[PDB]
Amino acid sequence: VLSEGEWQLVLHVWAKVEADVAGHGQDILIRLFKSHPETLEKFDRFKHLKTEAEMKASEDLKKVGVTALTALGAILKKKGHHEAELKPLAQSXATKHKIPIKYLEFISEAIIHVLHSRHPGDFGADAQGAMNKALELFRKDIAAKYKELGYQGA
Ligand code: HEM
Repeated sequence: VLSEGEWQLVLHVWAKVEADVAGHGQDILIRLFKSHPETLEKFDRFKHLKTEAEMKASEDLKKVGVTALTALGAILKKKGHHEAELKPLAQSXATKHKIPIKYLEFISEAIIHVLHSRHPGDFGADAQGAMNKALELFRKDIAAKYKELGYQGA
């Protein structure tokens, strides 16, 4: 759905994410919670984590962020051919954690913010646009799968 060059921009900056997945995952979750604190209500085990320091010191939080970014990394590496990887995640999101699509918009914003804050030399305008399209496609395809399951995502 993207150009091949756009996918290389997405996977180039993703290679920089992979140099430190746990750190990126902490930054991305903490950014999400800062910008949209209503998202923290979905994480029953992280409600007692009151400061950014406490969140960064939580191996639980750190593990969740690695799982979530590993899943996204696997999907991004498919270059759009991700229906097999996306269905189980849609099933989990839709019928277990109950994540509205807007929350995936929020965490997509967090991802764009953290990656540009850490790798501006690897994440200019063209690369942000590529990743934005990639995350858009992830979100749209997952929302289709939500409907398929009988949840509309809001
Ligand atoms: C790029 C977007 C996201 C990806 C790829 C992702 C992926 C994952 C994966 C793979 C898991 C563990 C497996 C599973 O539960 O099926 C997980 C767990 C979870 N996700 Fe995410 N997720 C994303 C965004 C979000 C958002 C925005 C929220 C809520 C605001 C959320 C809430 C949760 C919760 C509560 C869990 C359970 C954590 C635990 O193990 O205790 N996720 N996510």
